[PDB]
Amino acid sequence: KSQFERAKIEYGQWGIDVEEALERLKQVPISIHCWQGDDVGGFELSGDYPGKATTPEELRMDLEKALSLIPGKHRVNLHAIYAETDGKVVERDQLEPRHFEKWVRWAKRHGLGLDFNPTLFSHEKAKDGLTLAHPDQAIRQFWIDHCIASRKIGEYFGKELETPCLTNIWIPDGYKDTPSDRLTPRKRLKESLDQIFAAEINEAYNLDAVESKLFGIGSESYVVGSHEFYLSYALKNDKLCLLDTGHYHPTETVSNKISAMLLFHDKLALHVSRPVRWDSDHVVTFDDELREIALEIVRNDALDRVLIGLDFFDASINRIAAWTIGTRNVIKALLFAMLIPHKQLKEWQETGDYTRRLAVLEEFKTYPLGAIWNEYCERMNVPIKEEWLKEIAIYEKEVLLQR
Amino acid sequence: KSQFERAKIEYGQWGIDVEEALERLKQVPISIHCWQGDDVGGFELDYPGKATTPEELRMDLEKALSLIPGKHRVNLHAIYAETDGKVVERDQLEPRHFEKWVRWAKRHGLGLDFNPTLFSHEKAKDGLTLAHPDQAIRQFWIDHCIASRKIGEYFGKELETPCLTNIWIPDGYKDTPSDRLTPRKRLKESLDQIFAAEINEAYNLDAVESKLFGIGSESYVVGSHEFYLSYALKNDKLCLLDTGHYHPTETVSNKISAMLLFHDKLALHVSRPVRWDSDHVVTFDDELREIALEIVRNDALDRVLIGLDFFDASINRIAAWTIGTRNVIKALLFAMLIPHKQLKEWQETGDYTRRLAVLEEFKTYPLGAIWNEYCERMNVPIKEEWLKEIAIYEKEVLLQR
Ligand SMILES: [Mn+2]
Ligand SMILES: [Mn+2]
Ligand SMILES: [Mn+2]
Ligand SMILES: [Mn+2]
Repeated sequence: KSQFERAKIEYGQWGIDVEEALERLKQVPISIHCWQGDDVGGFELSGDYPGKATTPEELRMDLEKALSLIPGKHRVNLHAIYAETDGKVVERDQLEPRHFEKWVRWAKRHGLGLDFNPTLFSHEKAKDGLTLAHPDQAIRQFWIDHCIASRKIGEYFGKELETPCLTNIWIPDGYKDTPSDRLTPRKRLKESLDQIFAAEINEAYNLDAVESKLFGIGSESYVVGSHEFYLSYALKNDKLCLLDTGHYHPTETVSNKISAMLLFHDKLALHVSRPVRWDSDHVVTFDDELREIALEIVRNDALDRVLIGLDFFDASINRIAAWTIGTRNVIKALLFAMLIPHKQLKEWQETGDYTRRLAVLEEFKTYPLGAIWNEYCERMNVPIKEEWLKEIAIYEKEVLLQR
Repeated sequence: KSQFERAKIEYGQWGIDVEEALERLKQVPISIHCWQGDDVGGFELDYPGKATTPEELRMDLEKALSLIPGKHRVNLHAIYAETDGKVVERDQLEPRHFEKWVRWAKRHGLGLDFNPTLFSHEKAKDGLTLAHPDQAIRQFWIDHCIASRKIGEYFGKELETPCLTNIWIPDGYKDTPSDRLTPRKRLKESLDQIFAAEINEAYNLDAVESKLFGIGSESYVVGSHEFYLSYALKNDKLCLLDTGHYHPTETVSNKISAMLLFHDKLALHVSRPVRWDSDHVVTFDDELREIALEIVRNDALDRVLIGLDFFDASINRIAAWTIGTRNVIKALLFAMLIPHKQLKEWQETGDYTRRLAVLEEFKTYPLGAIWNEYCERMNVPIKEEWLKEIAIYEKEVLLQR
């Protein structure tokens, strides 16, 4: 109120225009993933926290509860196993725009954008833990086909919703133990991708992303689609790199990659999740790396160029909370990065005044961000501070515990 | 030796042709670095008997080469110019300053690889170089790098084997930076300039080398992995992968096959990192073997330009080159003697059991016997006998300095 007004001049002494940051913050959309809501079940025909969603309509209502507690206007990220086959078995190579018709009517209803993923796991045709890179041509051909279907589905979304859909390819391909050939399976991956992307699609409707991973449970020794593979591949073929913050080496940092991608790519894509010693997929927290990512997005004038998304899955807590704690933190960090004096911070590093650059970065860690954040929440009709938690408790009592 | 002959039979049982491997191995050159010899001192205007002159450095190089089987290459740094009387600025370096290097190389059947020197200099005092905010600095280093590209050219013309000019810069910041992008933009502008004039690839090839961090550069490094990997991809240059230069538990091994899909050629420095880019003499370890396997089994023996990059001053410096280069040849050898065909086929077919047993069993196959034969056909001392040469040499020459 005036708690907010005194906070406002503290930033104004630096020439930081907070009113302006709040307009700019209003418009950045976070793509939130639907898989959190039903523990990555999907709707495919053929001891955790209670109350997950188990039907398409339960999942939608849940997405709305979370959105109603998160400020701004955002997007929903779908997986192909979220198809509504209408009680028919439809093979993955056969999924079609009319299978996601309900999702699109619902997105249009709420002003959501929509993003997409082919699903290449939990399937008969993926038991050997190889896929687009399986030695068999009929397996490889099945998954190529499905990725081509998803490309069409994504175009569908962009067509219908008037906003580019990002279709991202992730594969689980690898070997648990030491490989005796690293070159051939990657070669097949290249061929499998050359095919998947054979046909142009208007960039206004769809964009293609590839996401690497360093290792999985069951692919601990070697993953086919690696950081260097997808980097070279994306650059050569004008695709987007999707970076997941849980997908790298120990100590390995995504914030250090962003400025280097920005030099050779018009756009890139982000999945923010929290790794605790593996791609554990913990809920995102307002931590140093999260802020350091935000810093890079803002300093580098990259808000139209970094497509921000969430990737996490905690079933040990309330799932609607996961979504809300996740997104609020990533918004907080953008806000924080928006409230940094980059102009003087940058001149100090140009001039080598490392003393002030250290001093002031340090001192902004206690600048009154809560006060700005709180007001932003109030203007955007969501609960300030820990209040959103009352709303999850009602919803858990009335709705979620009844399932 | 019959001993060899029994070994030969054990490998042949799998279909592996030892004699063919030996003839293959003899063919591969390893780029040996000069800076081991004088502690990266250079000639520009701790264990005793490091070299203090070009002739000493050469004698030492010769002695080392005579304890290593094969016919190899030498890697020079710009600070190793022979400038006769004068002081020459690094932006004024010309081929005439490496004439004596080339005359010696040709005589000895060696190739010469090359590196501009972007460190220990007034103009690199701030720890930025090509990405310095100041034009005059960047400009000066651009010229040095351009001057170096011509010297690589001169080398390759003179030695009828292409020269690898590698660029490595120290640029980064000690503590958390407030702009990670524009220094990288400046490096980009800079290399564009450096590579602007075209040189024939029969004489010279350009490479670029990233690093994660260095002392005084812990927090951020302008020339990062992603940066150079993108750059060499846009402008048809080489990536140089230094095994000492990546995150904890990150292997260069896993990168080789990803990269071969997209570049004709690729360069490596091998050196042992012990918890940082510490540049320890190369050992015959897990990582080395996994690297060797990757080159041999991917057919990249002509596509991967192998070099050394360590600096250990706590032991005999001749010994350093020889242990080091001998393990990288040892490891290539071991990789040629592995039954890839049936191993590839077991993985293709599901039999991961046989894949594991057999990689494992080959860890006891009789490598030594073959290696020993190889050293004798190549007229270098076998096993440890090479210490004696070293010890005679330490006395007669090393210690009268
Ligand atoms: Mn992901
Ligand atoms: Mn993940
Ligand atoms: Mn190196
Ligand atoms: Mn190193």
